[PDB]
Amino acid sequence: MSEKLQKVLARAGHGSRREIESIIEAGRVSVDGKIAKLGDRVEVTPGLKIRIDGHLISVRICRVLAYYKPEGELCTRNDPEGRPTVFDRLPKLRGARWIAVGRLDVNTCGLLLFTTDGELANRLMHPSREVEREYAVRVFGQVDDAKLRDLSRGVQLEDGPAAFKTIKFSGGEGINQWYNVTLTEGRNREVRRLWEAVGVQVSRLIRVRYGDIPLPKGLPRGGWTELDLAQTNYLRELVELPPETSSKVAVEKDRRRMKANQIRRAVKRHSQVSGGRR
RNA sequence: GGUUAAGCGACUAAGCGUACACGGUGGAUGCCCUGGCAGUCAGAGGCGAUGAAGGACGUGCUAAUCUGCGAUAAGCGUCGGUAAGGUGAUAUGAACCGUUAUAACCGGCGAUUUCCGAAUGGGGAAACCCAGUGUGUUUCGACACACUAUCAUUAACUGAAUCCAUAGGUUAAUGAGGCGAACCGGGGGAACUGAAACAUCUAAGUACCCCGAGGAAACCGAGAUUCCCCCAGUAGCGGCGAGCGAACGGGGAGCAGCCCAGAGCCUGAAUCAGUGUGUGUGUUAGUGGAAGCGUCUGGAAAGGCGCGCGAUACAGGGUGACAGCCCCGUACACAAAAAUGCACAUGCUGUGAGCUCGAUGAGUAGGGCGGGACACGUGGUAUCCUGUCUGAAUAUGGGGGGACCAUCCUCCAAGGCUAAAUACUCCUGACUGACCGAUAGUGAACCAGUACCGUGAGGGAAAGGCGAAAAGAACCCCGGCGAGGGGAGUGAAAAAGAACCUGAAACCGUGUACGUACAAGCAGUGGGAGCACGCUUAGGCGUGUGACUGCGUACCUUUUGUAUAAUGGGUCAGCGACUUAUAUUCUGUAGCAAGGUUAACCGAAUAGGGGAGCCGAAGGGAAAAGUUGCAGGGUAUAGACCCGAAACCCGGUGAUCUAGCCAUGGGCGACUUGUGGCUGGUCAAACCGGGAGAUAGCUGGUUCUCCCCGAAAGCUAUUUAGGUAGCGCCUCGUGAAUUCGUUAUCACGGGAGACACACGGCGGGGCUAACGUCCGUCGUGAAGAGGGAAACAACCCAGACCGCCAGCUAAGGUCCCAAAGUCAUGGUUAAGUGGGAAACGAGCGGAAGAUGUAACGGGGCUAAACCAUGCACCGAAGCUGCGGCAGCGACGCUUAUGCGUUGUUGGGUAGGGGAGCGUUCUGUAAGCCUGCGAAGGUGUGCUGUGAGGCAUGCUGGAGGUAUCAGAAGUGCGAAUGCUGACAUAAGUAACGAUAAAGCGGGUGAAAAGCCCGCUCGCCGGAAGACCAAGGGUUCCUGUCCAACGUUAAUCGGGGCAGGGUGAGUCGACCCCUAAGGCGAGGCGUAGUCGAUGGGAAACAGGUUAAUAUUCCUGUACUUGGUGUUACUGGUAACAUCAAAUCGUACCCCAAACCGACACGGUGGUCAGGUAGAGAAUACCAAGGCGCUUGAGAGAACUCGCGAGACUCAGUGAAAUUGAACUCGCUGUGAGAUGCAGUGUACCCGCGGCUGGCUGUUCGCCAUGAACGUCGUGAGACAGUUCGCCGUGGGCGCUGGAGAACUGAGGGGGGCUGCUCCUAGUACGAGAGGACCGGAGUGGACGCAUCACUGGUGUUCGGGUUGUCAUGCCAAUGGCACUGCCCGGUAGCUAAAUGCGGAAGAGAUAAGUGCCACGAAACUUGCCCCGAGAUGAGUUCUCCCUGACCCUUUAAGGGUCCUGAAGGAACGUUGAAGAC
Repeated sequence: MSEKLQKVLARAGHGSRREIESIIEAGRVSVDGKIAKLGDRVEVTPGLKIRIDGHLISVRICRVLAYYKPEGELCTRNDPEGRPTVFDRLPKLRGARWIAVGRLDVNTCGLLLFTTDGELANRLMHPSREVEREYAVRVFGQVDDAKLRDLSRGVQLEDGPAAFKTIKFSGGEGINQWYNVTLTEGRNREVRRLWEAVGVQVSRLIRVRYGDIPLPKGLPRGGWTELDLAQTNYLRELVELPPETSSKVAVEKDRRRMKANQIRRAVKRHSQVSGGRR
């Protein structure tokens, strides 16, 4: 089948779409010898020979991990001011990369998923799937049980009547409380904009459970967890795509707990690494 | 001798790993095969309206299949050869026939030779249904036989528009509308590979397909034709790119050259053919046919020894082991009732010669008007075909002689024919081979054009190793009247017993010996100790096992690196990606010496004979004295080192199913059903076969072994780009001069690959401002062993051929780990300096920073460090010594290597050069070996520097091999390779589209679940039954339990046997009619056909073990013929006779059928009784029957004491993973489970591994700049936050068991607040105001809490609508969630009462004095835990008298006898309470 030229050089370990167009316009990488034109499409077949600016790159398994993004980081790559991001701890791949799913702010933590294919990263964001996820809200201010039922109905926000679904109580008698709000529409930052109407200011938003992936009880900040085969096959057939039978994860169920402990050690290590990069 | 203490020290494995012997699942290899591919010497190329090829049933004395056969049904008549046997085979028995000439089998000549398929009477579904017309007939009611869909030709007869002719119809005869290969011809017609680019071109008048025919097709000469052998990869043609592509002569004759235009004198002539008979010679079925007697070994003789016959015949195979002569086949000698072919007697019909007299081919050529095909668009344009309208000549016109004009001869237009060889191999017989032997060869060696799958078509698996002869287990024992196994018997052999000759690797077990429960994470070899079965007249000699130590960052592919969180393979066995054919060029080998070579054809078939070509023989000279094959080594081209491409084109399936529109027939209003027509940008040009075993140069992959040697990094010229000329140094061969003591240098020939650089010292280059960028060889971090810096291939050191318990260096170093001065002489001796860097100030503090120490690889080090000088040891595979300096290359002594020495020595991909084996087939080789035991497989030993070969033993019992050569499907570790046989994951997960289990009895060796019986409630106008499809014996009965079924399954929906379902009034066939079709002429009429309505009848009951409305019995109605009566052939009454075929059960609303879990779709018919307006609701009635399987316990969540989930008998999985004896942290190199160093482990499990936190946006505590969608730079979509720490069984701590203590190390016992008195205070002239110590009152539950004060509370006070119990009611109790619950005692749970963490004492940092003080983290000591703490203690009561032999006489073991204290035990036990 025929595909776009800017898409083949996207997941191969180069750039995205606008960055690839800035390279083919100067006369660097070319297909079949002649200089290709922007906006065309060719048939990708395992047999072509191209050189990325005079460098032979062999371009021909999907891996999805769960990184949790603490405070003081960015979900992008380049930054005009030079703030640290999240693409500084991902391992290197041979002819592959990682594609983030979603977008968060600085004061909004969450468990992001980094996939390899660009098609699956655009299905979970579309409202056609509607996946329910769990969040942990740590309120701090004047809040009672009378305002918990008013925000569950139609409340005017600024663009659309944003509301919640189910609000429970799981302890919280000291200085803060636990208002586990369940959401399923997605959007981008739809919890802080609803609690600022009262004394609540939303100090930190931490994501707990996403869809049906079991959260490992004992995972500190600064570190990614690669999902096994039994976990990546759930979100694959959830949309349209058939499940893949080829992977890399075997058993290592005790080797995996070794992972847990040594990795808590190495998250301490990566905090040290961020300090050093400072 | 007895007791006590200390050190060393036999004995605990339910497992895992290793070796020998003994089995099984699995059936490889060797060997064996009436079956093939491919050629030659004779032949054959058929069958085709008296019924084909390919294909269901029926047929034997018999239950069935294939071949064959057709109620005259593997048999019969006539005519021939052998008569001591047969009724085909798989595959035996039972039943018959033949014996002084009626058996069977083979060949020839006749009769006979279904429905259906080209099928002709009309439809049609290849085996469903009806025959139309005309005779005879012991059967006016029954059968058989014969003739007729067409077109064309000949003859006879008849006949319209339209007087003649012509169309149509009838009869007879001849001819044939059939199917499956190769090759040839005619009419049409493709894609892909390399094309510098492009509709130029090659591939390619091709593959495939249609019709028809044939047996094969179509300036020196000379006028049947074609093919093969030559001229010839030629003379020509093309952007003269790759390609395509002729003739004469000659070398070879396996050719044979006819008839008509013919009058006349003369015919059954000469040369020949067709149709009969007779003789002679052949082909196609048969018979006779010579030649080994015996003995030893062995159960058995085809081979051995001695003596012979035979040999025109030993071509091959079978006959108990390897066969001339024991059989079946070959020389020689004979037969003709039928048919056919090649020379010859006679006969009938025959297109017909010689001599004489004549002739040598008119609608043609050329020209004019209007088109197309010949490469050429109507060109400068030749040649080929010429409709309609026209039109010449016969040396006064035309062509040819290797084509200007001219001359002479031949030729100058419509005729009719021409064999064999050569092409082609689907069928028969004989013969042949350096082809193969069940993953080979063909899809297929047997029941392979198979089981199975799909709507049809296309395409498409596995499976014999039966034995010489079936001698294929009588009887007895166990068990279930089985399966399986053990004895006996038979046989040479029984681990070959219906998986059946020999039985490997891998996987899975038993017995013996060794190691492991304190061991170091893909650890193997070596060194060393202990122990066992055979060293052995002391000899730790060898193998397996082998605690502990030392050395070493596994292996392959892919790479600038592979020790990597970057990627690939589960293993074993079998199989697997030829360097061939056809040109040219180059090299090596060998025969006449100035004839080196022939191909095809021919030949006593490789020699002889034959020179028309290719390669050469006139050099010197710019120009005007050797070659052909085979083999080996390269390039290009039919596929050519290419596993599955994708896309496009061509040849057979494209309105069938779903969803619509116009015209609708019936049954009861946008209903439903059946048929037909119209509409192809997903059934809208899917798949398979042919092209095509095509094609993407890279990606995966150039495969077994072996000796020597061996090109590159960021580059140069510099265009036009993933490329053309070209690279010093280096290789093989040749040439080779002191050129730069075996050619290191120059030239020539052959083979024809890569390309991001980075750091440090010295020397150079933007503001040496940036520790960057830009340059050179060996050389630490990435195509060079090992050693050293803790480890390795971008500065250190070294050219590593092989053996050993040898000695001596350099770099790095010398305290221990771990072999290397605890050295000597001068300095240094309190900043953890020795364990980084800049600038500023005067060898110190030295951004002097958390590499388990408040920054060396480890423990340390206050000099045990560093610099300089002098003196030792240790230091690889270098130098040296010994042995062949194994192997290769020279000189000096030597003509086919016995050298006395020295030097280069295993870095490497691609490529190139010299010396290589094993296995299989043939000549060598009918020889030799060959039952005192072959080959292969399976062990050990010996030999060899190469892959190996030779011998012997066990198993096995039938044909095998070496030397001198040559020809290939040729040595296997991976391509997710393909086939077959097998693990871990795991004896675990799972028990599902949801009515409910349990109790009793009977059968059986075994009954949780199957069968049978009783009561209430889940199913129940449908989870029911009866019709129409699909299926065509799944429904009844009996026996059996291997396979089939999600467990069991004595049941059954499984197999076998028995048992097929009564039809003129059960359903309607045939025929007629409507819509919709077909319809000879013409381009829909006349007809032929086509129904769920109209079309004679029966509504009901009884009788089955299984299926009925039918037979028996009772009653009713109608349509023909015949006989009688009545009325005038028809009608009525009575009686008698006849009336075909097909379908038929179970299933039919989800079980028996179609998607594996009714993870749904599913036409149509019947709405009973009571109540109600109706089809809701009410009596959930009757009938069919009541999830496909159990027992305890009964969280959170969910549904309403129950129903699920989790843990358990039995049965019973997949994905992933190269393989396991699954150890942290720091550090190194782009996030280390596996290397090195330190701390810590008996095996199998479960629970821990950013709310414990923050008084309110900020701080603390570490268990239009992006990331993705697609889009022909066209922009939108939506979318952007902008093993360790702990807890349980079975064990151990020195034979063993039940307690109480001492308590190493860590989280835990050291965490918080207010008031009053001391105290308007110490110090101070005032104000503000102490510190320490003591008491009391608050948070958090530190263990709690029952006298009193609360709450909760399924066995007791105490009620209540209805119902139930005590006989009924009341008075008392219990059930529908604990029906709503109203109160309380004891045990448990708590917001209140008592006690209780800030101590007493000792030791620190910071801070404060001149030893004295010293905090919430540390320590005897105030809660609590703890001896798996391997370093492992003491006391204390106890527990603790059975013996005889063998032997190497000792920490020993076995048999007979015995079973203690304590612990362990689960039918005699639930106020103990989720588990």
